[PDB]
Amino acid sequence: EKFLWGVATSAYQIEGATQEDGRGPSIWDAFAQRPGAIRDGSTGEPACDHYRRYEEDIALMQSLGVRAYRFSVAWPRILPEGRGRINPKGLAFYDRLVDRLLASGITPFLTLYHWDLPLALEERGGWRSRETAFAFAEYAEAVARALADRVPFFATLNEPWCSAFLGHWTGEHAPGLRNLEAALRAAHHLLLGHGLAVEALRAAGARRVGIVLNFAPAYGEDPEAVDVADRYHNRFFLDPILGKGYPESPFRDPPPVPILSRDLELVARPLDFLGVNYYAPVRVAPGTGTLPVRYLPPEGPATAMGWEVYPEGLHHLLKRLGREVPWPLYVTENGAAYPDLWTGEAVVEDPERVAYLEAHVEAALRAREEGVDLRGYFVWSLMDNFEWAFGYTRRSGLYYVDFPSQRRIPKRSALWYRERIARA
Ligand SMILES: [Cl-]
Repeated sequence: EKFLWGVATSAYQIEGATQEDGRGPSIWDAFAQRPGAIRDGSTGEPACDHYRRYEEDIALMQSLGVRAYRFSVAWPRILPEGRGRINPKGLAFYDRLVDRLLASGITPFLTLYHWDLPLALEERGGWRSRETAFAFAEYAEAVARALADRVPFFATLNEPWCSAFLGHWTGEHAPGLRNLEAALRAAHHLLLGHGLAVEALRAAGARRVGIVLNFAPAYGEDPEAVDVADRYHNRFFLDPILGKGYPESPFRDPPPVPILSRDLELVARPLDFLGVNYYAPVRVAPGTGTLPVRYLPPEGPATAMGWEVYPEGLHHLLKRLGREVPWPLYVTENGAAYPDLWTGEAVVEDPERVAYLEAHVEAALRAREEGVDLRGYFVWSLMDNFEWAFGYTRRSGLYYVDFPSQRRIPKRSALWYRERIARA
């Protein structure tokens, strides 16, 4: 089988067209309207204008020799109120995107939920409400019904840890809640929606179904604080998915999780793959409160995000997961933000991104050459885009995007990756 060399994006981060063609607003449209939620005061509009420029963007993928494209479908384009009414212009756009990928030799790799919950559902309680899980499954169904003839890979959710905890506890992500019980309700309904979606997907013909999780491996001098960090970030969604139930709580005095009877059996549905998102480890020490850990400074070289560059961390992570996960792994995101500047040249010099990607590729391939069933590697991202709370200030792309003209300019890392893929 062909190992999948890919690149990854998400709908709200690149599309624009936020109020075109019947698109309903999402929780990110509203969150971005709040003063100080986005550091540069920016919004999803108009991201990279990908909704009009997707031909051009696929041609960029072709010119790197990439063989797979990981993207998300915007739920609010498909069902503008989240449930019930279906907007055919929505499915028409993704239908045409899929045809073009196939005509260009590219394997579609589809994410159903990448954070853009329809605002209509959030105003009925969003992921805190059990009904949102059933709305998710109905959405998943309508997508596979239209797309599964040509899209081999569907992932239900992208990083539900961010959606639960950054979305409902630290309030850093949309909606923007700060309540641990709202977060645990959200974690449980994201998982319940995952399981219900799996059944809808298969019933509608999806061939490979999985999920994409974020791993931030924890290191430090005290094993106990390491284990608390690992339970909170690395096992809280994986263990349920694996059918081991939730891990022992990392929280002091947690509130109840609205686990209903049979929910855990629904959540632990057989999958065809696990998507691994990795960027950095975290160094921890013993800390005090609700979550009794303290997060320490990066040891040595760090990206613009202040995230430690530690390629060995990906290798170790893949070995550990290789023993524990009974499905093949895909690294569905890996990449780095550095402050790229462009002043007219035909290429944007990003030697730190080149260094970052080369070392991480060598790590992942090493895990595979030691017998991890690793079947693909995707760079976040194809191009510079809207980076959530960071707006346009953190550039992660293989292509530089000059946002005023939408011109795409290749960086050194694009040329590095093209040659990388070729040397297969
Ligand atoms: Cl996650």
